[PDB]
Amino acid sequence: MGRVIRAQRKGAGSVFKAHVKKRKGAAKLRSLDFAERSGYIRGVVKDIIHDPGRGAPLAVVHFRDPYRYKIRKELFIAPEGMHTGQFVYCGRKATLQIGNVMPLSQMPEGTIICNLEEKTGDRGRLARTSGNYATVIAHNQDTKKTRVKLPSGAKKVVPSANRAMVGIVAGGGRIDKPILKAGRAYHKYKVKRNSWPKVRGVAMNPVEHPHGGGNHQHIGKASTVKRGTSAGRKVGLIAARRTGRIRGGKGDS
RNA sequence: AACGUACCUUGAGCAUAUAUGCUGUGACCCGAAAGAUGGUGAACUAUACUUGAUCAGGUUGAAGUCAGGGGAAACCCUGAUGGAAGACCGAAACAGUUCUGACGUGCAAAUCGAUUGUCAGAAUUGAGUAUAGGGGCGAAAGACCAAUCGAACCAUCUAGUAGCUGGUUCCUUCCGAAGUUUCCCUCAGGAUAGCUGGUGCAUUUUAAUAAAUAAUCUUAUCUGGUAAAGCGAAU
RNA sequence: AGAUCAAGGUUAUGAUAUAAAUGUCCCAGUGGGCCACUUUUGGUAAGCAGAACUGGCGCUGUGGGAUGAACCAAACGUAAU
RNA sequence: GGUAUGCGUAGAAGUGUUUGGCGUAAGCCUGCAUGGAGCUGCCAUUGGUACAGAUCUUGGUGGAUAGUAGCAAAUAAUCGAAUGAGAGCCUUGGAGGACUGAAGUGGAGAAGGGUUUCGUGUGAACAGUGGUUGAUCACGAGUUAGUCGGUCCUAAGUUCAAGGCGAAAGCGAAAAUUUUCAAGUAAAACAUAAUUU
RNA sequence: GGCAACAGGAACGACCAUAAAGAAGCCGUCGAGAGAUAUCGGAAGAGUUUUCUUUUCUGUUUUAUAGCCGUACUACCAUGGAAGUCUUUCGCAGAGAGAUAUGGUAGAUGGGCUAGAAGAGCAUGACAUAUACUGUUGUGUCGAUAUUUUCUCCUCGGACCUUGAAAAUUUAUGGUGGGGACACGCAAACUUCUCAACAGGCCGUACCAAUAUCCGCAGCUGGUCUCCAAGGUGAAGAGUCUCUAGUCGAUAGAAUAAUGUAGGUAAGGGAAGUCGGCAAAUUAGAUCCGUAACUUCGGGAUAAGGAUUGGCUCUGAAGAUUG
RNA sequence: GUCUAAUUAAAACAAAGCAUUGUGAUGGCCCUAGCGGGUGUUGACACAAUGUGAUUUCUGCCCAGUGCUCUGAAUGUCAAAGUGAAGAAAUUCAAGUAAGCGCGGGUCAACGGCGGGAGUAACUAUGACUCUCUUAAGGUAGCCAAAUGCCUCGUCAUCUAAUUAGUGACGCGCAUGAAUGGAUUAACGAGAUUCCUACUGUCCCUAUCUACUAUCUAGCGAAACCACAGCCAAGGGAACGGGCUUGGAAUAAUUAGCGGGGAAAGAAGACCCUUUUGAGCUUGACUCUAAUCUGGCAGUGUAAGGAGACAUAAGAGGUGUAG
RNA sequence: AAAUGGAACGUGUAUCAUGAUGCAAGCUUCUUGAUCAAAGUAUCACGAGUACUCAGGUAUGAUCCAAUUCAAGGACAUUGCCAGGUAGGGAGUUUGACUGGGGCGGUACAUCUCUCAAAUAAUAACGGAGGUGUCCCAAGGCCAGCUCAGUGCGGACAGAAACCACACAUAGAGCAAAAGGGCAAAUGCUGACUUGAUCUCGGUGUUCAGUACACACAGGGACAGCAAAAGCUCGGCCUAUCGAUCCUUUUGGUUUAAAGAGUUUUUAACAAGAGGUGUCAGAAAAGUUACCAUAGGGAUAACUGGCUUGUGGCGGCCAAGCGUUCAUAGCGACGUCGCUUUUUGAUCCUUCGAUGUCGGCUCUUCCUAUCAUUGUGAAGCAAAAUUCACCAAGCGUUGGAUUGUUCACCCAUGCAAGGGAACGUGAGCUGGGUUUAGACCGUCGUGAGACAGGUUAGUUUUACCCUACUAAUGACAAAACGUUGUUGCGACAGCAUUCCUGCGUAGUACGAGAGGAACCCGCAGGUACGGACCAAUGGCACAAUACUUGUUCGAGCGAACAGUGGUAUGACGCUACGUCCGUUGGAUUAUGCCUG
Repeated sequence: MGRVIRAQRKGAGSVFKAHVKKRKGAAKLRSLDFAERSGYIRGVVKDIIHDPGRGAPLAVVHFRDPYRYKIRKELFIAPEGMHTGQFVYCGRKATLQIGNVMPLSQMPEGTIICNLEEKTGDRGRLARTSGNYATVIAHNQDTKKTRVKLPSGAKKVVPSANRAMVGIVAGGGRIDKPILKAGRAYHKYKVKRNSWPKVRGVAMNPVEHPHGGGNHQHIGKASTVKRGTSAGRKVGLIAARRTGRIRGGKGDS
């Protein structure tokens, strides 16, 4: 027979969750209440708290409720320059200053942002990670449209009433310091996921991979897998338009 | 009137008892690698997680800092002070290399004794909890999953099948072979005729108180190109 | 060619018949063989293979070449000569 | 099932046998010696019917040896007194030699053991040698809590209300949808108020 | 009450509200302390004696919970206005966002005397009592010196794409209301004060805790979680050796054959031996130099290549308190 | 640093690094019998899937074959439903006709590839060259008898008293080579491959001594194994006896040793052919298979515009001799 | 699921000549506090108690108006079936056989001839030579005429050249194809004319079980075709030129069945063929396992023995010649014929319910086809040197560089280095290769994966049994006799010493000389083993004793303990590296001579 290939085991938890005991409380953007649609609000940052499992720094902040009596604590992603004791603002009437949070219809093109929301209400699921920057380069007053450039480079269209946090987001650049040994990039995957310190194909014994095994060690069967074969055959490099060296430019239009 | 018939041409079957086979299930006997449906265990071990815990003393001096000294500036220059790194030699912790040394019906279903490696981290680990049999897990050997691992482990459908091996039990009397042709995904087996044995049954002036046969020579009659020849015939 | 009368020696080569004559069970087995003489391919060849015609060995003891399944005598109820 | 007015505690079945005999042979008949309650012959039938064998199953038992193999790692035991039927021990207590060396062969804790801990008494197996003491038996006792601790809290995670699907069992399941699926709160009419997923 | 930091015997929570604690990983650290020990001296009694030794020994203790003194030690308060910069550690840390100072505040974990302390009890020995659950006498006195052969509070810094759990229970504060609340007093106070009665259920407890109680079919050199942890030499928790505790438990008295089992030396030459320099030998500690090529300029570095190293008798140096 | 736990610890693995590849959430990778889960307390400096391998230094040419996607211009294929025509009807064809494969490009840090022939230089030898053949393009920069050169004990110096080796260099290289990665590489190894330095019973060649055994004695006391079984030659045989025919021969019971013989015993051949035997495994092998892609109906709504005057209210055309 | 959307005032802007029109609009941003729990207002309760203690309500504060909780997607996802494609991810499978073992070749798997075949027939192997899966409307059917292979003489252009003529033409040709056979007014050339290459019924021939297919053959009946007739014709002149069910499918009577009865279409059936099974009596069918697990096999190999010897080591013979001459000193070509078993294949006879299979080490042994030593003889043998050849197994046949080796090839000793045996030998080792499990490389296969090609890494096991053998002791009995001495004899079996060296012999003999008798012998010595002893010397240690570290013994003796502390000397022994030793009789091969 054979096995589930090392692709296919990843959905059974017990050596494949994320080790999230020390992660720090489900960071999202603020919700749409009445006030951020109508006016604005003032909140205050009290400490900057680290997120083992990120690279990024968080942002701990609280607010006084327009409806209840208590304080209500939330967790942003860190805009750049965020000193503690900064006075944040969240509103359509809230004027642009880093790092406030304001909807797209009240800032022009040319600004950069972070923590972009696509669907107005779902509080910020776009382009927040370390060392990138949510951008908008297009306004359109016909049916309230604003095109944006994600850090992919592929520029796509979002609605305009959604919210985002103005400015670049803290953390970059943690690709340009080589981790340099097999003890730090143990701990780089101590608490992010549990991948392997990953093990190649061509010396898996060829019943428990596609590729490996043979008299030499060689991929042997060719290495461009289909559109949709039989999850999980797809170990390789899935549906590759190009392959190989790029002797040139690759940015999109 | 031609030809096929398992046909009638004055009927013979059934009812069981017996014996030998051929055939179908346990099919003479025990025997296999495996296929299945269900439950099963992480109490070594792969392995993350949780929470605990421990791992002696020693050499090498990293940035940072410290004045002395030179020079136009940039600042170069010994002296220290400082204790960082997956850094080194080493001990209980662990590992298991070469001796292919000590017992190889042990001390043992893997250990003892000399030797060797790491030893402040990819470290070492007690408990809790996940992961499941064609899958778990694997710093990848098809290792490991309870002395089992190229698929466990435990009861069944399971007396599962075998052209393949082992055994196939009392005495005398009578008779006494095969190893061949064909056919077959056969060439180690089966059917098939062959030989044999049994069962009587019909009958000879060749069977019952020859002028009729069937087998070896003769007599007669056809039948073949092998020796022996034959090149002063063919080929 | 057929039926039916007429004539017809002693039946027509030798030597026998331990008896001849047939229908079932398709009856249990067995479908691997071996050797010598001549006759004989394959090979230089062999205790090899490959055969036609017999006899034997397997089935078989036996007296004889000490010995030896086949060689040569003879094919094995119990007994004396 | 029929049968022989069948033998049988005045010895029936098998067991031995240097008593005697019949068959070609398998097998009986017979004498003696155990033995203690049931047995065979003719003729009809018949069942799981006679064994040298199956690397046969089970239970005794050989030679080698029934005394060979070997009980050789951890420095190494010793005279005298007891007592004892009897002592190289262990069983003591008297000396006094050397080990274990405080990352012990030392004192107490965990898992697992389950009566071993203790006195008293002892015969045989038990202690790969003995045995007067033993982790063996015999026979007795022996574990006390408000403070040590389980108990409460919650961790990774068991998926463990009925929204759901499956023929049902049940689900290698971040069950976040499930009138109120609120704990409620000394409370006020007129779902006690903003509150609790 | 205090200029304050905060102080005091107690003096307004019923809810709502923040804010902490409850809440730590791991590394090296100067400060103190605990006990473990070690030398010095009084004591008390034991050790040995040919010979000598004012000598080698045991033993001197005081628990929790309390009250009072109550500094190590960082951070605060008042003052004050520092450059000729200054203060401070093993470090770098510090300063007109107030440094040195002058005094104070609070944490004392720490100690030290007194409560605990019947010569408490205990212990070291005295004497006397057939002796017995007896009797009674005496002692408990001081300094010092060091250590991670260990724990502790405190202090700062260190690696780090490694940032180091939750929650039961809990304090104080904030808070609108509301309830106390007369001055000739009677008081009262879930009062967070003093103090008296009153119960606190459930079960687990003996022992081994591994060369004889576990699992290894067994009393089997085998794998088993941690805890205490001494004299000497010395780098040291090494390794050799004894005190302290405990063991002789591995079948025995005998006997000098091979071969084997392990620990060895062997005159010459020294790899020829054998698959091969593999078992095995030299080297090994520390100080003093002396260091080659190749380097990514961090090495190679203990390179190699050397010298030196007892015992005994001495001078020279490195400190603290009172100057 | 990691693994074969019980014969493989290394040249396999593991990195760090480097170029790629899908995904902007209706998502990609994926468990799923089905409902909902993992990735994800998340979001291109994150996730998923890879080939390699520090770095120092360069990534040689090729899109034919298959793998591969395509903003892909496509009559040549092409399934049901649905729509047409015949037919009394089951049925017969028609018009159709989407995705695939073919068809058109893009790509090798995707698998993998990367030739011979003659001639030719005032000696010879050569081949700077010249011609021709043919391919998707012709092994490029470097290396080498490499761990990879049949011929092999290559050809040449050196190490050596004398070296099939180890170093060097030489290239027609059976079958060297650029991330299936090429060529140099400084620091460490239970890594292999050789010559010195030290060296020693490794040996020339054995010499001896201590530790417990055997051995011998007192207790204790088994196991595999065994046709009965043991004196060899020659001959026969089933062909290298222990008995068989002739010989040689042959005097008990037994200890200490040793392994030449018992074709000694292990384990029902691990190699090997064989079963009309089965398990692993692979795609250019037979048939299917979950996932996936795709067309229709189903569930499934209300209006608009246009593309279809279809059925349909309603209008209008006629010239051959003659008349 | 908090403020959904319009409308109204609420201020400002612009235009309209104070309005309408549209808009901004209604409110917290300069600064780590913080706000909840109704005040205000209004009118009622407008009170109760009784000015007096104390009373609520609504709405405003805090705008109306309509409901869907909010966006975003919409008749598309999702989901139900069916519609085809991709789909080794995953499941079940098979992957023949024949064969001097297997592959890998091979068709010799059905099928045809010539032999192989021993004169009936029959018949063998992967024996020999081949052949076939076609081809032909004429190459068929049959009457008619007319005879070719060649070769002679010929004939403008005319040879190997054409075409006509004439003779000889026994078939030397033709006949579709291989090979045989037949074949002469045919079975050929040419010509005529036609479809018998037809329908039909059953038997018969060779394949053999006297089956089936197939192919031939003779009929009976028909319908014809040529020829005047008789006749000839049911395909190639005869030995090849080919197939069974299931169906698909025609052609068919103008045929029955559809089970209640019609009619009509469909299928269904019978009968002749064809589509098809070349592995030819008929499965639809690719790989490999160095991870592989089983039934077994000597019916079948690798290893060990065994007969055989193409191979090779191995001699004989006759002499063509060489050897200055001289064939035969030594040689011996061309050809002639013979033994061994070291290999090298052969073969498959034994062991597959296991014979531990390659080297070196240690170690006994035997063997002649003799290297050199003893005794000769030969020569182109002067001598020295060396060659030949007979007899001869007695001691001897080595120390090293690479390799894993036998050989190979070195270096050196040697006055000098020969071959061979039970594959001698793994319960004696070693494990370096080789022939498991790790792992890389080059190519070949698309790959898991092979590679008589290279790397490196890997458990090598039990004896106490019985003979065999070294050493150990020994009994009743037996016997020309006892229990027990001591002292003897040898039948008997083993048998071990060895070869060099120098000096003489002497520069002698000899030789022209050069060179040179290491001649006979005597003397001295030396190698290896062999047997022993220890005085001296080397080793090892009376672990007795002296210097000595660490710790306890209070201090002073010790060697107290560190499983032998380390060191140095060290007597008894035991030992080699040292020592002392190892020999004489009698037959008689090879041979010379003796006499005859």
